Amino acid sequence: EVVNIQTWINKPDVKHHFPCKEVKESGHMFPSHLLVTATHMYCLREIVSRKGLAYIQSRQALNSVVKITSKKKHPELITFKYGNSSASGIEILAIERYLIPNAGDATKAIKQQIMKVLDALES
Repeated sequence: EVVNIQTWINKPDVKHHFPCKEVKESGHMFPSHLLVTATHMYCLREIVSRKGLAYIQSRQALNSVVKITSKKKHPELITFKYGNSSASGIEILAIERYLIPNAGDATKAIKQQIMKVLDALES
């Protein structure tokens, strides 16, 4: 269950890597790494007492992202909402918040990857 951060960053399936902190309602902010594949976003949380290692804190399907939000006052603090979508709307089942340096680049990349899940044009 413990993983090597560098090994995971270097995996061929990983399209994007964003160092960040995961923000909790408790003022806790955990050094972390977002890894985005063609189908999922992973959050690796650093183990401060074990150099180079992390736990897989979260794994979410990109097709299950239902909202990505931020405030103008704090552009780097991104909220991801995950859950179910249908004709009637969205059902939120999980919420994760991250403080991402250069969050603009991250959110652009993640949105691009989400669109590629939907898109099987010019097959």
